Amino acid sequence: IVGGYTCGANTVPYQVSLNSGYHFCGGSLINSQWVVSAAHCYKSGIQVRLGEDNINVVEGNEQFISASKSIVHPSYNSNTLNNDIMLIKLKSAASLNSRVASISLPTSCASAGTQCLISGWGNTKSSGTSYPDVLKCLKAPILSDSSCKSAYPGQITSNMFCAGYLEGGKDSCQGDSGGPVVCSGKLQGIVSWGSGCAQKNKPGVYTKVCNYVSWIKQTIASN
Ligand SMILES: NCCc1c[nH]c2ccc(Cl)cc12
Ligand SMILES: [Ca+2]
Repeated sequence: IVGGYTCGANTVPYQVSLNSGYHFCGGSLINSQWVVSAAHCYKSGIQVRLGEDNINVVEGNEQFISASKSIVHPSYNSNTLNNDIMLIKLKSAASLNSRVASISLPTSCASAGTQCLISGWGNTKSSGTSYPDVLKCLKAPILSDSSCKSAYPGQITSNMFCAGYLEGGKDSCQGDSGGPVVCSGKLQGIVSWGSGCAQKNKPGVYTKVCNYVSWIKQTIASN
């Protein structure tokens, strides 16, 4: 997260870290057994880390649970990033509490102008590289579809939205991939892609979660 703020320990209780020997992506806990992340975060050997603040120090609220299965969206295209969503099932149910809690799925899509919270452990520099150990947060609005398409000609599908600031300086970044965009208490986006981070006229692009609720619910119901 570039241009954000330190969230505070366990203030984003649905935020997970995906770990394969090291943090490599964020995700969002949507019930005691399931995490939503980006399909571009797919790999085998995932351990889901819940209750994290400092990802390099055991602080006392963590739950580390190995994934039993990952399900990439059936229409994910890794070249265009269309349908950049994946579900991860935990081998055992998380113990839900005030610091480890699921986030609600949307019942309707959010509109341009809605204020959202984007979070993660990704790079904090728009130029250069510095990775925080504690969770970072950014409040950012959803941008109009027309401004999103104008920013990224030929690249924005109906399964994507832009959020952030056309002036630059505030964005998600490398290592935030797969993490949440939460608006009015609902998971509306997943950190997906962009041109660099925090660059002028190049806002972050996010998977439009509201298009996937039926797929998420039916997949969970049978897996
Ligand atoms: N808004 C952040 C979009 C994003 C996701 N993964 C990334 C990896 C590298 C860079 Cl430069 C950007 C990204
Ligand atoms: Ca920790």
